[PDB]
This record gives sequence, structure tokens and C-alpha cells, in this order.
Amino acid sequence: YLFTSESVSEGHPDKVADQISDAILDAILAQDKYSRVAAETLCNTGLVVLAGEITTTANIDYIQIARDTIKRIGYCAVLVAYDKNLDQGAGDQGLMFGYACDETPELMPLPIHLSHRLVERQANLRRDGRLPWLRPDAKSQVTVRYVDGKPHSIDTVVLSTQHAPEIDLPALREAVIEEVIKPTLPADLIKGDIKFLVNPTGRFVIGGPQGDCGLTGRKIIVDTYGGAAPHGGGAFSGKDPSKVDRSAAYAGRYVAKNIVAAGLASRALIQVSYAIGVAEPTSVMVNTFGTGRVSDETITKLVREHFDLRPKGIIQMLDLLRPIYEKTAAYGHFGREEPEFSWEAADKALALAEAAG
Amino acid sequence: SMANDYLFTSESVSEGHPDKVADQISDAILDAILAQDKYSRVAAETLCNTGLVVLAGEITTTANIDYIQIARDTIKRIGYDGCAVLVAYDKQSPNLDQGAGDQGLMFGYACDETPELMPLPIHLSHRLVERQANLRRDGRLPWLRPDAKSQVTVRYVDGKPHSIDTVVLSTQHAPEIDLPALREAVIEEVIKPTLPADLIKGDIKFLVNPTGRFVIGGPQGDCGLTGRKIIVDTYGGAAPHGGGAFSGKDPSKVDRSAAYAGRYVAKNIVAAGLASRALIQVSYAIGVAEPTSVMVNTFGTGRVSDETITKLVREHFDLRPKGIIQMLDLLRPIYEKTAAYGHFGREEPEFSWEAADKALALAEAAGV
Repeated sequence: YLFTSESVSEGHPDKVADQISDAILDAILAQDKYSRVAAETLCNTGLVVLAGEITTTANIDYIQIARDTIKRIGYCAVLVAYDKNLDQGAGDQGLMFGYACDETPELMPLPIHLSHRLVERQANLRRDGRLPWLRPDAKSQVTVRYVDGKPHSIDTVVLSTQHAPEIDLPALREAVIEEVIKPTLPADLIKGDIKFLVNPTGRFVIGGPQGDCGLTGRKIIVDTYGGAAPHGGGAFSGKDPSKVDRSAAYAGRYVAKNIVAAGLASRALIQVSYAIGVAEPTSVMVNTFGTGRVSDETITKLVREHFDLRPKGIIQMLDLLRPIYEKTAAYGHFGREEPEFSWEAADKALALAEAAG
Repeated sequence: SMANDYLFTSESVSEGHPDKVADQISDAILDAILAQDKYSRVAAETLCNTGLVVLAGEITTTANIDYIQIARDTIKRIGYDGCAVLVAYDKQSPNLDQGAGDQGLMFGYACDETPELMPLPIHLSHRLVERQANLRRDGRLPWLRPDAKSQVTVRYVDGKPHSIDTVVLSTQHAPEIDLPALREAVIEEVIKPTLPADLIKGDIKFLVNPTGRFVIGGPQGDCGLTGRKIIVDTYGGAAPHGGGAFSGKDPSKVDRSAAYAGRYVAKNIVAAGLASRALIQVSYAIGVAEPTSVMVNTFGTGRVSDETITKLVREHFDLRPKGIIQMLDLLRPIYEKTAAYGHFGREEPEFSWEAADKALALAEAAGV
């Protein structure tokens, strides 16, 4: 079968909103790391709206931080409407999913991993001036052929990128295929039936907020597993680590990744859920899709013994009170093994393998 | 097939949850536009706060709409009766093989856990919050207010529902009512009458307003945005999701119409008795009509090969963007009603994607 995922660059209007939301979070967290933050962003042609709920001692110039963020991405009236120990109960109810699999060394499903890499690549080539006619907004779609339930080839890659008006399509499409697409695709998967569609709907001069309204939390599938796993619904950006929407999904990834790196399974899906004002999850379950070496329920039991899934437990486990979140807000929260991203360390793998037998 | 014991959870929110307010405003505006011009392009986004509604997005139409009156009417209908409104739409005046207007992946799903062919936990979650709305509006529980959330945890054994483990229900309420009386009322009136009798065992846990009082609700107590309840809108986590929000978008957006078609297909597969459950995944490429990929996974429950089912789907359904609109007659102002209590699993006459009107043909084909 053919399976497809997608990603967007840091310049996509929705990601502009996510990154503004998280730039603001990091600024707050730099001064007062215990702050409660629920920062929502809407951005438009002439308009940025910053809303949601904030509790802090920090003093931030929210407008300057939005402008700095838009500047760094590469591109307004501003409306600011904020309303400004381990047994602590969850601040809200909800469900969260974590996932991992052996399709890549980072233990992410292939299609979303390639999709993120394609847009990261175009941003890299923009910012180092190799393709100086590139502009911020970009979109990738990668369709992967599976045979034997394992990746076989890459059927189609679609990449649309914003660009300066001075360049013609023919040369743009050739440049993107040769410089963006081909180098990012693993050679073992590249075969005769590979289709490259670059800028299928033609000229793409106007991009970002100026071309299309963007909102925080509207790329939650691009942020996570690109369609390879179910999702609980919660957005990440703008939320401090006391919000289980973010902390529990991050812990889910940690758990799932450690189960697979432990050798317990070749893939692992974990659902967690919370009730408001209750520390222990209302539910936890692990599904290994028939690939587990020990029963899913025993893995579920091991998860409880080896990870602290209580909200403040997870903060302490992944050391989350750090201004590290603007970096999370483009190119996927999962699958990038940066030092800051504590949820990507397989540092419980050996302990899990040992406990299982 | 494999012996199992596990807990699975879904959630829903009432029509007065701020994100749902935003979704409903977005779709009320879509409805009003379509009333006057059913070929309109609408991508209407809403953000609402304490004393603030922001309406933004892209709209191409001949309709003349009082955007503020529609937002106000919607808020009033939900139960919330200065509220400044900022209208910043990018507005302008303007075959079956036409291409998709954007790329995306969409999933459709159906299973036999409920008569409506939806997975149980999202079903029960929705009905719990509909029940609190009903009891509010007919005055049986007049102290209730619009904002509420439900969450239902189901213990499955051998791949089948066995008992209800936990029900959470948080509801806004008048300051007049005391917490213990609130909780007893919610357990006996809202929760118990909604749960299936045979799934209530001795180990059931009711978590009603666990952190107590809840007087300031809706936009006043938290910000709402369009497209922030997309899991509540679909299958509660029982299926994968491809990304796209529904509300504020006219049927020409494949994010909405292909999701609906997907449900349609998946539901007719199960209704036909071809499978006890069906997941269908479809992908579109910008400017391409016929979709990239169409696959059906019955998870070992299909009475014929998955391949035969996927083949049957292409003979019996038109999955091209404009084909879906004709097949489901999507050019009608029917969307505000979708914007709370789930887009799937409610068998309203307007909801074309919930009709099992091809099941007989699929059954007759496969041999069921």
C-alpha cells in the first residue's frame, strides 16, 4: 500500500502562530520558570492577536517578542488580550498518545520523518544563501510504498515553496528536485517509479500570514506522527509543562521510544489520560500491534514501575522547566535528537529490557 | 483473536466549551453564506475570549452577511445571555474531474460497538455532554450552565467493551448550587441514564467537578479557537487522524469533504456486514482529482479480502473532490449543527455521510 504524510516549514502561517506562542512561553520561562501559560496566537495580513491565560512574575514585551519571532522566521496591528509535591493533580482532563517504531534510527515512522526533513532542508538552503530566492513558507508531502509491512520505495514527493518573483518555475522545480528533494531521500528507497511534483499550483510569491490566516494548534498531526498514530486532540504550543496536553504527550513519546529501543517491541503506542485534580492517570494502555516480546499488559505494568506519569512527576522526569519550546514548534516535536529534547533520550531502555527478561 | 485486557479513553465537550463556541460561530457564518451563495469559498476562523470575538480568514462570495449578528445569535443560542467583535476577513467577490484545492490525508472509521456504528467511548462522551445540555435547556437542571466536558474510560476484554471504568464530568453551574448536590444530580440524572446498563459493574468511578466550583465558564474563563477539538469532532482517538479541522470550511476543502466521505464509506462497509470494523485512508495531491491512495483495513474482521473491499469502494463511491459533494449533497447550510457533539455518529436527516444507503449493494456484491 501507499501511505502519505505532510509537513510545513517554519514559515507556514499556522507555524508562525505556534512559534510566536512558544517564543512567548520561553521568554516567560526564562524569568519565571514556574509560570502558568496558555498562549494562543492568531496571525493575519495586518494583524497579530495574542490571547489566552498567563500567571507569572515575568515582565515581557509581548509585541516585541512576536516581532522578533516573525523576523527570525524571515518575513501589523497587534492585539494583546491575555488574562495575566508530586501528588499535584492534573490541571485539566484529556487523552494523550505516544508512539515509536523501528522504521528510522530516530524510531519515528518514515513518512512524517522525511516530510519534516524536506521542509527543514529548504529552510537550511534559504538561510545559508545557497538558494537565496527561496522564501519562508513551504509544504512537503511524502508518499511511501509499503510491502511486507515495511518501507519499499518512495512513490511521490510533493514540495511547494514560496519564492522571489524574479525566478521562473522551470528552474525553480529543477533546483528543488536536485537540491531539496534528492539529497534528503535515502538512496535505498529511490526507484524508477518516483514522481516529483514541485509547486503543482504554479507561482508562490505571497506566503505566510500575508497570504493566509494562521492559528496556534492547527498543525497537531504535523507536530506529532503525521497520521501513523491516533492523537488525543491537545495542541502543544503556548502551553507550559504543567499542561498535560504537552507534558503527557512528551512522556508518551519517551515511554514509547524507550519500549522500542529496549527491544520489547518493534512498535509501541501508548495512550494516557487524566482527570482534572487527580495526579495518577485515569487510564494507561500500551499497544504493540502484535510485536511485543512480553504481553502488552505486562509492558503497561512495567511502564508504571519505570516512569512517573503524574503531571509534576513528568516535569521532574524530563526536566521541563526550561525555555526550550520555540525550537519544538517547527519541524516536529518528535524525532529530532537534540540535547534539549529530553523526551528523545533512550535512557531507560536497558532498565526496561532488564525488567522484562 | 488475541486475549486482551485494557483501558481506552475518549472525551467530549458541550456546545458551550470555548473551542466549540468558536467552531459553531465559524460554521454559523459558513451556513449563512451558503444560504445566499452555495458555491462560496469559506475558510472562516474564530477566536473568542472574555469580551472579544475575532473573526478572520478567507472568503469568496456574493453573499451579504451581517457577521456580527450571526456570531451574537450563535452565542445566545448556546446559552450565553462589552463583547467587542473584530472582523478581519480577507473578503472578495468571485467538472467532476476538477482537482483537489489542497493536499492532505484523511481517515474514515466505523465499528459495530454502537448501533450508530461508532466506537463506544467517544459515543458515550458525546451523549453525556448532550444530556447535560438537554437537562439545562428544558429546565430539569436549571442551575446548569453551558460549558461542560466529559471523559469516558472503557475497559475492553478480548477486543470488546466489558465495563465502564471511569466517567469524568465537569460542568459549569449557577453559584446557588452546592457541590455535593451538584455531583449527586450529575451522577443520577446525566451519567447513569446514559450508560449502558450491562457495563455498570461495582468498580465504576464517577469524577464530577473534581476541583469543585465552576461558575465562570466558556470564553470568559478561557480562550477558544476554531479547529482545536478535532479528535472530539471525529473518533475520540479510536482511529488515526490526518490533520485538518472541519469548522469554517466549505465542502470544496477536502479536509472536510473527504473526512465525511471516509466516514460514509467506512459506515456502509460495516452496515453491509462486510466487516465488524473498517478504517479507510485517502490521500489527495493538490490539483489532482482522483485521490492518490485509497485503502481499507478491516483489522482481520473482513468477510472478504481487504483488497476486494477497496475495489468495491471505488466501484460504488466517487472520491473525487467534486464527486463527494454530489454524492453527499454537501452544498447546503447544514454545518452549524455539525460543530458540536461530533460530526460522526449522530443520525440527523441532514447528515448524508451517516446514511447506510449503499450497504445493500455492497452486501449483495461481496456475498453477505
